[PDB]
Amino acid sequence: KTHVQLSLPVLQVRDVLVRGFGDSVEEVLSEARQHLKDGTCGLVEVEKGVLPQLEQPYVFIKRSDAAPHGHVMVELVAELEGIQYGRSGETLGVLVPHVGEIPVAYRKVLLRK
Repeated sequence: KTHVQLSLPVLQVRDVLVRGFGDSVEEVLSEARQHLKDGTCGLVEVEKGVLPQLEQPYVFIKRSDAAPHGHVMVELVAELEGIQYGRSGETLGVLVPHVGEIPVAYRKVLLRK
C-alpha cells in the first residue's frame, strides 16, 4: 500500500530519551521510515524551544493534503542546518524514536510510504 494508517504517540520533548534518528538526511529518513513501519516512532509537537532540545538532522511529518477515517495524510521532510529535503504542507511535529516514554496523546496520520 502507498499509504499506511498509523497512530503516533505524542511525547513531551523533555521525556524523549533518543532525540534523533541518526547523522545524515538520508539516514534519519531511512530510520524514521523503519520506526514508523515497526510502530516504534513518536511525535513531538513543535513549539518555541523544542527543536534546539532535539538532534539534527530533524525528520518532520507535514500535511500532504486537505483526512480519511480521521487520519491526516502526511509525508516526511528532513532538515539539516536550515535546509529541508522535501517540500510539503504544515508541520504536524518532529519524529523521534519511541523507546517506552508515556505519551500525552495520539496523532492519527495516513503516511505516504
